[PDB]
Amino acid sequence: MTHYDVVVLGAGPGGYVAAIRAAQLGLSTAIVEPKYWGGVCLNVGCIPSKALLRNAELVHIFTKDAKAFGISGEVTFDYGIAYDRSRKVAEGRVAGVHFLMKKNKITEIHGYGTFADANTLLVDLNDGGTESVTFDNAIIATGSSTRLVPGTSLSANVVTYEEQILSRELPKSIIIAGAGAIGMEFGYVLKNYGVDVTIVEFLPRALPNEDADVSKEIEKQFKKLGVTILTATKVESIADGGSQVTVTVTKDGVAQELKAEKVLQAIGFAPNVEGYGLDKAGVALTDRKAIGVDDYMRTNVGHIYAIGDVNGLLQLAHVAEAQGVVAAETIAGAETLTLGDHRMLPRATFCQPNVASFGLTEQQARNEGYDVVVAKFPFTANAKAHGVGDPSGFVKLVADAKHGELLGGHLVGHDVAELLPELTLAQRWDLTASELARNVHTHPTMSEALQECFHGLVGHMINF
Amino acid sequence: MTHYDVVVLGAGPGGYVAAIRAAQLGLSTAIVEPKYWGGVCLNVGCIPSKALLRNAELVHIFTKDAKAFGISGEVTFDYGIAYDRSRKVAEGRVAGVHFLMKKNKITEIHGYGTFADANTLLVDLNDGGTESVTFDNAIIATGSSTRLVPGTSLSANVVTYEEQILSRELPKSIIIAGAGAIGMEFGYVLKNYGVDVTIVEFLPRALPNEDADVSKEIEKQFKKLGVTILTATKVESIADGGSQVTVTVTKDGVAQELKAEKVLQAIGFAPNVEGYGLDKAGVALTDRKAIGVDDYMRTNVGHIYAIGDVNGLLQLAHVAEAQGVVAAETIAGAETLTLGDHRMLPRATFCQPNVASFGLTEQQARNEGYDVVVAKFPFTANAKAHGVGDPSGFVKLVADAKHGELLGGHLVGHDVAELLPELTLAQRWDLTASELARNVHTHPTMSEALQECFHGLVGHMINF
Ligand SMILES: Cc1cc2nc3c(=O)[nH]c(=O)nc-3n(C[C@H](O)[C@H](O)[C@H](O)COP(=O)(O)OP(=O)(O)OC[C@H]3O[C@@H](n4cnc5c(N)ncnc54)[C@H](O)[C@@H]3O)c2cc1C
Ligand SMILES: Cc1cc2nc3c(=O)[nH]c(=O)nc-3n(C[C@H](O)[C@H](O)[C@H](O)COP(=O)(O)OP(=O)(O)OC[C@H]3O[C@@H](n4cnc5c(N)ncnc54)[C@H](O)[C@@H]3O)c2cc1C
Ligand SMILES: Cc1cc(S(=O)(=O)N(C)CC(=O)Nc2ccc3c(c2)OCCN3C2COC2)c2[nH]c(C#N)cc2c1
Ligand SMILES: Cc1cc(S(=O)(=O)N(C)CC(=O)Nc2ccc3c(c2)OCCN3C2COC2)c2[nH]c(C#N)cc2c1
Repeated sequence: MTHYDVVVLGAGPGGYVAAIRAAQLGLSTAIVEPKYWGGVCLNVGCIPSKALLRNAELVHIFTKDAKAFGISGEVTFDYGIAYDRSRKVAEGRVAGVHFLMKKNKITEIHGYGTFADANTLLVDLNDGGTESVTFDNAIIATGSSTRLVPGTSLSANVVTYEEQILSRELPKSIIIAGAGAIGMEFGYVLKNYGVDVTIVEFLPRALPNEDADVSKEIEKQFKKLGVTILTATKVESIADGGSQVTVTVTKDGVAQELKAEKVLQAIGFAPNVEGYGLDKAGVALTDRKAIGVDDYMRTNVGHIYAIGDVNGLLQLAHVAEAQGVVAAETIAGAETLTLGDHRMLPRATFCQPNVASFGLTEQQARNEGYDVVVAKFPFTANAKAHGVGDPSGFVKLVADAKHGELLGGHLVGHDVAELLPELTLAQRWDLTASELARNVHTHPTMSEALQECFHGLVGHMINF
Repeated sequence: MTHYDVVVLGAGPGGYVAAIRAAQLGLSTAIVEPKYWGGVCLNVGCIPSKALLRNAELVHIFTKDAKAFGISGEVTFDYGIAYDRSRKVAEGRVAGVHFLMKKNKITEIHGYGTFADANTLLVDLNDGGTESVTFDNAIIATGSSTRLVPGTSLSANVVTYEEQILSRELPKSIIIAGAGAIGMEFGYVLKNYGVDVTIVEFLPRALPNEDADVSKEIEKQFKKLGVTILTATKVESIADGGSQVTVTVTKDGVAQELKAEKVLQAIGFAPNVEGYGLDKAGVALTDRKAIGVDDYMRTNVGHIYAIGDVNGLLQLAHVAEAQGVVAAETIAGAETLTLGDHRMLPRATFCQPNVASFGLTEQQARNEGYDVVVAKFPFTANAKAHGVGDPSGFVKLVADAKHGELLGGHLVGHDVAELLPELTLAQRWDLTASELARNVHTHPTMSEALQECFHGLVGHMINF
């Protein structure tokens, strides 16, 4: 029965960053985690899947583009090796999280935590014992779980992201339910390694959260690659017959049966809020079953905070990091800044070409009452894009006319995920298109296409 | 005879961008160019060499890293195809420059221009005639030429960048004189395609303009790749015997003879200031034989301007673009902003790993009297760098302590050239480490290593 200044529940990107920041500000800190050090992101999420996406990108060059680059010979690819490497990359970052806990003198507690009241946590230890832990403040960072198509269930041939990304062998065909970011990245990896792929989306666009021009471009690329995308289609039933799975879908009111060897459910994530005594601590849920928080990540209980995917605001790893810093600085009384409108935070999809965006789409800005100026620059006019061998996609910026303040930005192209930091820095600190248009960009880079769209917003695009 | 508001001499990155900007501001414009539309950059410089660097990067993956990525089979590479592609990329951008001239109603004049006085230009036409052209203002954008090792001369087996980049065949061995950016990129391409390469630098570091930590890292990578770099060595003589070239060098006062099939002279560039009547117009040269200019690119003659490599300030294509915009806005009387200290402008080297930098090195900032705070973050702590398969290099930021204003930045790693725009935007508009440290970066990207160094400058690096 020991006492800490701050206990952290869960050790993913939000939880372990918050604990470090609380250790930097002088608070005595403990972190409780039963399974994944590094949470979903480092163990079965962002990190391992980027390693697999890199492999898939090279298969797609060393086969589709071989003649163009002067590459000859019979080249084969082993997916087993790609899997072996993704697990070594993951293991290397988990070792990093343990080194960081040790460096900062954070007490790791290996177990599953449950609130006994507003200041007491009862932990069930992995080693078989029990531990009690009183605190002054607590940070809940327990993540989310996979949401299932209503009526269906998991089974041998119906799986979630976790069983797929840990499979060393591939199926002959697969149906992916959901055209979000995670679904498109599994489609992209599996199609490049010879799997027959179909993606079923309920909304009429793939990546329905992106600007409509971005959805149209990415649906064109995926069709070229050979993936079949069925939009405006509803999954009704999933039946696992052992040898194959029959997925019944409806579109335009007509029933249709698809078939594959596997089905991947990837329609979304529900916060984890059950089983660890949130009611004993008095913490209140929202109407969507998330933990409600204010702008400083504080729940309805004054000393309890909730960060990351468990509050549902925006379920990305860097958002969870930023929220944990706010939470920790708020507990210590240090200088902090709120994140603000979570629509302005960046996000990306890491198929090739990448998709990267922030802020409002053109249509969201018109519906909210701004005076909208749009500038669009294609990568066929970018010298670097031609040199790399992939000149597709574009840059599209949305701004307000009265001063030229940035409202959003939407990029599709080769590695565009790296080009967002200039844009979000200008939006957060109130730099206009006039200031941005004066920043000189190294030639030749993909980032020069940003400079061209800055000039377009002030009224004189030069190179297009 | 015919009169224009503005005549532009030379049609490279500076000249053709200035003409477009002068066309946008309402001035009637003519541009005189005998040979290269797009100048050195688009025809035999930046653009074609990036296409060759991309090819070399893929040879280096599909041979050195094949086993790690699960790539098997006998793979051969043809350098002839790489050359064919680099010439198709170049031709495609030259067609772009002509389309832009047509769109903006700029009069192209195909010939070599010579000043007759302060307002008259005599042009010798490629078609064989002569033309006279009076102007109100003139922009000189005539570029630079290769500088030769003192005492040596060009010949069959001793060449400059222009004859090398236009060679479809490769030599068995080559000695590159000069370890600047252009020399290292030719070394990198030729070594990956099986050429035996030696690079002789007079200064004691490779890339002597970079921060010493960047030079040490890049000399390690090149040694690993198999290139021999001789630093603090002086080229004395070059003798072309027909079958081989004997290069006599001295280091520590001891004479030594090297041998190769070819020698590439790549020690620098001298502005072009002879032969086209700069003395008839009254334009004054500096002591280094450049055209002198003030902060608005104006020569000692009130209506004549000089942009790009011909003024010698910083010989890069994007600098030439930025100067042409200033020049054109100054002639039209439009709102303009000077570029300022040219040391703050970004620059990059496009071998793999890239080198990217801006501003002052750590040692330059100490010698100039600042209170220097340094933050260094390695890419072995970057999750994305591990996923791509190249976790080498680092990020190093130099700042001033009193407010945390940025003084410089120095990056070596995979595609880091794209990460400079956030840094130069903060330096030009006076954003401190405190503001930068609040910008959220998409996870996982190479750019997160910037965010870590921002935290290091304000005193709390989290992930390392
Ligand atoms: C395939 C895939 C790819 C993704 N790719 C990206 C990407 O490229 N970029 C991106 O930004 N995001 C990506 N994500 C999302 C990212 O994984 C999550 O947004 C992130 O992990 C959320 O962080 P968190 O710490 O809030 O939650 P988690 O990472 O889920 O952390 C929760 C942790 O708390 C533990 N826990 C739960 N209950 C308790 C309890 N009672 N006591 C103790 N511990 C408990 C859990 O075991 C878990 O380890 C991806 C996700 C998936 C599935
Ligand atoms: C191999 C190589 C790689 C390079 N890579 C890069 C890179 O990655 N990034 C970068 O920023 N820079 C790079 N550079 C440098 C870049 O090419 C130059 O900085 C740039 O071209 C300078 O632009 P400019 O328009 O001032 O000169 P130029 O491009 O040389 O333009 C001068 C033009 O004027 C014409 N001209 C000359 N005299 C007259 C006259 N009397 N009348 C009419 N026309 C005339 C010439 O024919 C020529 O076409 C590279 C250079 C080389 C050689
Ligand atoms: C010095 C330098 C040179 C280049 S550039 O070499 O790429 N170039 C000359 C531009 C170009 O090509 N424009 C163009 C213009 C027209 C077209 C077209 C392309 O594509 C095919 C189609 N058509 C036309 C449009 O109706 C059909 C740069 N690009 C960027 C960026 N971003 C910065 C930059 C800086
Ligand atoms: C959520 C998340 C996760 C990761 S992370 O997965 O990469 N990770 C856990 C950090 C890490 O590994 N630190 C580390 C710590 C130690 C070490 C080491 C590495 O390398 C090998 C050597 N040693 C130690 C140092 O003495 C030997 C992130 N990195 C970035 C950036 N930039 C942002 C980011 C955000």
